[PDB]
Amino acid sequence: TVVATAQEETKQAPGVSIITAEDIAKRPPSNDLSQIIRTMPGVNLTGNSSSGQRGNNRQIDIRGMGPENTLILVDGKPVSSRNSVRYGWRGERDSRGDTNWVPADQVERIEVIRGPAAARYGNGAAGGVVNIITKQAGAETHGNLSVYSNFPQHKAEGASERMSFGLNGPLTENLSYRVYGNIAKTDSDDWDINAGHESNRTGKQAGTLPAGREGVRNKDIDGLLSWRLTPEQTLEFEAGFSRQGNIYTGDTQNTNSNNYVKQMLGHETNRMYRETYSVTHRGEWDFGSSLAYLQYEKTRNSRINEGLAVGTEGIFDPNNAGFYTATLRDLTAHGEVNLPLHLGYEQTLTLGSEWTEQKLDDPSSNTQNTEEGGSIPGLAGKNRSSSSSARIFSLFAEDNIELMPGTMLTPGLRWDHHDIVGDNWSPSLNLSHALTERVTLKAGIARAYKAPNLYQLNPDYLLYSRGQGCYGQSTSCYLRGNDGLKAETSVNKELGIEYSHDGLVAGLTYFRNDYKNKIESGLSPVDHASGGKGDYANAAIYQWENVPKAVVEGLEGTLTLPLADGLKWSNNLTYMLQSKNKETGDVLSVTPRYTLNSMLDWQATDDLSLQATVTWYGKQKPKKYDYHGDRVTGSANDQLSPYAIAGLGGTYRLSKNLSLGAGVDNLFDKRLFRAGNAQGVVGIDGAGAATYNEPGRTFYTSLTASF
Repeated sequence: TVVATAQEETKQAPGVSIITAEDIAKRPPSNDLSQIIRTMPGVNLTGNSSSGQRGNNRQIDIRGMGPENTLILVDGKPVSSRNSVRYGWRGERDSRGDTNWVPADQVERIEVIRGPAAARYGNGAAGGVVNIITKQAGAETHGNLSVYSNFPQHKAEGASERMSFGLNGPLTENLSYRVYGNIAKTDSDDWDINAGHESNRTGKQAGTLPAGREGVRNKDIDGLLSWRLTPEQTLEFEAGFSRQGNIYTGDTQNTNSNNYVKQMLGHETNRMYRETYSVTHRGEWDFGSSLAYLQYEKTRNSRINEGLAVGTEGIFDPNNAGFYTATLRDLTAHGEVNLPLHLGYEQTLTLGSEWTEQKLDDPSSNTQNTEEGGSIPGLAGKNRSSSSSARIFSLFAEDNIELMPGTMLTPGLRWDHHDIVGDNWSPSLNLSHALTERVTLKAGIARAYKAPNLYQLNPDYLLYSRGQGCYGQSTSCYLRGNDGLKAETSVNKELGIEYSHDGLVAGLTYFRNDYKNKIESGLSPVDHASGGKGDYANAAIYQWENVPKAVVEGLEGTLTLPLADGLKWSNNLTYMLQSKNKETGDVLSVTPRYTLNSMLDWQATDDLSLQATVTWYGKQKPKKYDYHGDRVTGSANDQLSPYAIAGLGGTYRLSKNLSLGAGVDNLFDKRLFRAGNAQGVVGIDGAGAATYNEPGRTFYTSLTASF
């Protein structure tokens, strides 16, 4: 018996779930993998912002920490592409997230690491980590061709189709390849899907609509070559090219319109190019193991020009038609060695480092002039730089120690130096303790780290308001980036007990995060500008600021029953006890109060597999207060009732080479419609928690040819 690395040991911690390729095949998503990831315990499909802005662009949220705090990996390497899309006043981004980069049918598995076992992954892992692992080459040449198509009951809702392929195996003696390609379309919902369901709209804004889901068109291709240089050294080269164009269906920040909007309904209004290049060295040695990689990610965000303020705010700019391009260049270097240490206790020490650079060039975001609200000393009113960057060097040590058989202790320390923010120390401890052969106690506590994002950190990043979004006042203000921000830290702990024997599993876990210095728009003026025009002159100057304390707290439960040899009933239950910003007393992240996922899995024959699913969501309650900090009144208090979603499907194995699947999601056709943002603006009432579309009954087919 030799001990696994701390990285691998802590994948059995209470806060880890694994989604397999088999799981994905039985219950396939339309396109974005968030659809299947979201059904793990402690995981929500949530908007980026509590405002409800861009509220249909829902993403993976871990334990109510918000999708910003979900670090997404592909084959262990970070995806930062959504950082090319401007972060607004309310933490809103016009971005679908980073779970759409890999086609579902070329995924081997997905590792969902929540809470204390995630902290080790460093910057961005305060909520957790989602690591998408691709299917890799073997010793024979293998390959596949996978098609999926779905069929909404209601034609106003967007259909999806998808075709992908894999091919891999040995070219020469030392040389092997793996390639995948993928073509996909999730159509947008129709412009008027939410008509009849919208928030009350008056005057100039009469006839406006909050938008349904934005469509997407994917083109993805990857190529990996794996070169066995010696018996102890493998070198991998990998390139990836992914293109995502939208299909625009009327989405604007505040759900207002103009004719430039109406004109672009059904068109491409944003397109994302992601280019990835990585070189990876793996060593298998007499003493242990080695892994080192370099990844360069180039993200290009091309979209139609919008305004930052004054009623060109968050909508296509009719005076400045055309597109701009923001470019993100993200370079990540990593090295580590793994050391089985024999004497004393048989443990495994991991020693490593990491370096990252992020360069952002965004010509649209830093362009707010100071004509109206007055000039701000130290900030040029015009021609401010597009460019921003930050760097983080990291050291770490982790040790996985068998204290005595059945008991493992996993301490780890990560140190990080951010070139602007300064140093961070992230202590880590996870452990597992067998109480009997059937029952285990597992605990964890660690301090995760999230660096400020480049919009929050940039003193050239300026937003302006005539008064509507100003906290504690109704007169005009500025919101300014702040390069002396502290980084966010979160002390995340979990305690879990689990019974496990002959496929019966019963478990319960408690979690709590003490979330420190969450970066958010300031509450009090730190200055006032000078000059400007009329009543707007001498605007208050707010900054991006660190919120002292926030908390989330809840329970994750699991119950898996073997009803018969070919029949399994799997259940998870998550219950949210707290999610609060302790400064404003407001909500941190809007999640269902609970989520109960149930699956009935029947191996009906050798070649036939049938599945039933039910998911019960609890109540959703919106923000209590507006941008001013004042108590919200009217339909901005609206809450979503609890509801369920049921599904059925199967897979038929024609042979070892061909499988087909069919089924239906949302069997009882429960639909919800986006009515607006949380709170209103002039002419447009709020909609509270009614900020997204739940799709109705949707039939599906799939076919996988493989060898």
